[PDB]
Amino acid sequence: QSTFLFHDYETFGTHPALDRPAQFAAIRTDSEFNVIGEPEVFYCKPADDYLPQPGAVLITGITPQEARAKGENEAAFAARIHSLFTVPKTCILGYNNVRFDDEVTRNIFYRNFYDPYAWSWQHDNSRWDLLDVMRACYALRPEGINWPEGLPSFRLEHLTKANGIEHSNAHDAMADVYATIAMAKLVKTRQPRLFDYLFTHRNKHKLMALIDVPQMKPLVHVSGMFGAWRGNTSWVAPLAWHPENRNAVIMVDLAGDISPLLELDSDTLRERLYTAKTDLAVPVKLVHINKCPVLAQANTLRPEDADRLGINRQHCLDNLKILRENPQVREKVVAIFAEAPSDNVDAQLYNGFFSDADRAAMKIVLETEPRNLPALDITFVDKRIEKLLFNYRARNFPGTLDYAEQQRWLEHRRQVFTPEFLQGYADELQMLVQQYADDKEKVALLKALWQYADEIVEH
Ligand SMILES: [Mg+2]
Repeated sequence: QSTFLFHDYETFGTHPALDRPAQFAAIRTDSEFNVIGEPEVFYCKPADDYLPQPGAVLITGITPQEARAKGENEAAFAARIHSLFTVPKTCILGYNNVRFDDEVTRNIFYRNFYDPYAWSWQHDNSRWDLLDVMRACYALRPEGINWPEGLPSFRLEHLTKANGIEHSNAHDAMADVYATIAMAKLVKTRQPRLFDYLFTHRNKHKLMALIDVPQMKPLVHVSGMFGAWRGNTSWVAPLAWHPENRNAVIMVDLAGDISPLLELDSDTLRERLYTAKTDLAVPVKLVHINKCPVLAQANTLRPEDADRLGINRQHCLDNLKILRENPQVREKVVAIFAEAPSDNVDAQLYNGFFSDADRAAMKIVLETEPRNLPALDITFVDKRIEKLLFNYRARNFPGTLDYAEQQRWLEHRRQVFTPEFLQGYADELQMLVQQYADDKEKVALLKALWQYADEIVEH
């Protein structure tokens, strides 16, 4: 039986790799979004070589102390998430999960020896993200839904309130999951046909049928990169598959001005594209077919819709004709992408993939009891594993370190908690206490954050 697994993370910071998760919540439903089973909610204990971003703690109201008292170590934390995510025929989804939550999942799995990718495709599993579904709905078929404005806001809280959906205790994983389910139900109800279209075209194979590179056939694309002033929508034309990533296609925004593509050379274009802020400026962008982007046949954007959004159909077709009569453009664009770090092992998930041999060895690591990890006599090819293993043991199984390893771990913490870092931390807390002296609830959270810094980082 196929099902949907709505989930959400509340973290101690903004970086998917460098910050740590605080709380996780997941809810399994059926094809109609009716809850099956019970809600899953648990916390993650923070390791002793990390301090939370104060701003994040003020948002969630979750202190390191609460998380430490209620949660499990990250290895156990990951174990549970991996179980929920590996149930067959599951569509793992959330709200803005493709751009944030999934990166957290990949890093948690990475740090704790689980495959960072398999969960999203094996056993007929797949993934989706309601954020872009809301944007496509607003841009193409607005009717039946109230949209917070002075431009369209797609923050979950705003959408729920604007549509009479009870969303109290926001920024609590559990509550956000319930609100996402509510939003999904709302859209499926008020815009059934668009909903199903987006759903059935989320997978790589159905997306592929829409992309016609040789002909440069136009498509409707919804991306936050286009900007709320255009409804995050435009007409794009695929120019070529990426030279080094066959899961990426180079698209040209037909609504922009293409002269830059005609006048400048590939070196210049590359400089401007590789350093610019991602906001549509060279009218070119990449679409990763494995990240469920919103793509639809051109006619989905009716003349009425174009006018409402401000998209000049004719202008787009004019550029389309030009691109077709100027083969040299396909050359320059592909040439641009024909050319593509940290010393912290936590930030090297994307340094490369692990060979089948290392995956096998890492699998044995997962079955080995912590006490025996040191005694384990396994070969590792990838240089990252050795470092990952040491952090894994020191962070989740401290009592397992020998005397010398404890000294090394102590040295490690000293190198993280440098004088400038502690001063910056105190400066921020000082600034926040001055700003929220009144709010008895916020001051309590700030007091806790300073106490926590005292015990984990002082002396
Ligand atoms: Mg989220």
